[PDB]
Amino acid sequence: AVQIGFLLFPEVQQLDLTGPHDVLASLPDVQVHLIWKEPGPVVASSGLVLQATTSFADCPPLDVICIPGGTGVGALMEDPQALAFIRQQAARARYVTSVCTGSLVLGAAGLLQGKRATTHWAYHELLAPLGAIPVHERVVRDGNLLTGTGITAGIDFALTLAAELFDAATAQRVQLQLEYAPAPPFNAGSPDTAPASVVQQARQRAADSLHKRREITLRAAARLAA
Amino acid sequence: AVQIGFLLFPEVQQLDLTGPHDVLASLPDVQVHLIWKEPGPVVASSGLVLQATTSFADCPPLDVICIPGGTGVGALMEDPQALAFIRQQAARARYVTSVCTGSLVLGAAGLLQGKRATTHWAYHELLAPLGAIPVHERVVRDGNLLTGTGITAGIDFALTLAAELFDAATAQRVQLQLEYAPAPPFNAGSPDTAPASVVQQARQRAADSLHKRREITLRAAARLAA
Repeated sequence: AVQIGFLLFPEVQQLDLTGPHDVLASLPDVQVHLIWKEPGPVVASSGLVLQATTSFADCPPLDVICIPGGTGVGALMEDPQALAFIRQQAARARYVTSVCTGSLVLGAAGLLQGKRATTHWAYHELLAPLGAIPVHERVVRDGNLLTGTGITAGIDFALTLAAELFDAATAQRVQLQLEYAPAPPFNAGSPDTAPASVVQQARQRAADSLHKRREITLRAAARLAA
Repeated sequence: AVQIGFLLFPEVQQLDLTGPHDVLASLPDVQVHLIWKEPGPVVASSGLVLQATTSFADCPPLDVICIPGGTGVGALMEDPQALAFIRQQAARARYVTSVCTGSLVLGAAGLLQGKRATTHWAYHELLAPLGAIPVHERVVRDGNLLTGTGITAGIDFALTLAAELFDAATAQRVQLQLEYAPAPPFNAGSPDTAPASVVQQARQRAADSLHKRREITLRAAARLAA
């Protein structure tokens, strides 16, 4: 059975995780794990309560690891237990993936050094200090690393993973079973397509968070420099 | 505060719910409820454990009600307590919505009689016996009823609801904050675009479920005829 693991942490953006989870859980011969320091409740940034299924120590060797994003990324970037677990699993995983600001956690773990990667548009300037080559594309692959942008990036890249782990017909069947054919009613999902006034509002709303994450990123980079 | 409620039931397809939940929970002055017979754990069809936040009796009057789909829809179609709750809330709600096979629950509750509606492609033949005018479109509106197809239909229609409850700039801001710009790597999300061989596989995999739901639908229609 293919072993797929998601890191589940306080203040996660739950859709970053629950989207790819439902897609990948639809495949045959897959086991999906929700990983934290111990099994039990973990609260997402919206207040939704999820349940971790396994601890770091008990998690099996993973074929796929996925790091979601969210408000809670700042704490994770300085959590030595979580970063060590990610490094251990990434060493043998076939795929190391992230959604949105989850790539900043991969960066803090040292896994983006010299690698092409993306992250959420408002935090993209934090990739270079973590050693990455920043790329402004929705899905960026570099070897076995796959970083994606957008709250539903993991739905789309989960179909890619399905095709590579199984075959294209299997990925197509899952897409059809889920009737997955999105059609957003607005075209404001990128700073390059949204109205300038909307970009301004979104930027100011993110400013305090970006400021705090600049400080965290510099401490995380100092640890990588040692 | 706008009151938004999702029905959370055993064997729900969790993404049908968790997608619109994360979008709508991002709006100001909204309270989101996960409703079942009592607060506590509810297991989705994938094994993911969610937590209902309120009972039927304690739920406030809702401005928006959303019925997700999933395997568990068959039991709900013959659950008189759940159907009565849905009817009560739909009477005063500004919007009555569903995702995927959730529209079959609205049908069992009598809320599709004479109304245009859609549902999951493999179960679409069950709409007419529940009194609906079946429509093969991804989002179908009829008055204050909005039925959508696809595991992520609620993400897209949540942006529509945001624009109507607030304004277009608010919907655009949420889309940008979430960097929501999907781009599926395959084009098999409809029986009209998927390869015929994939459609066949998906149809045979759904056949036992469709057979059981034909039986349930006929009993539900008999109750509406009384």
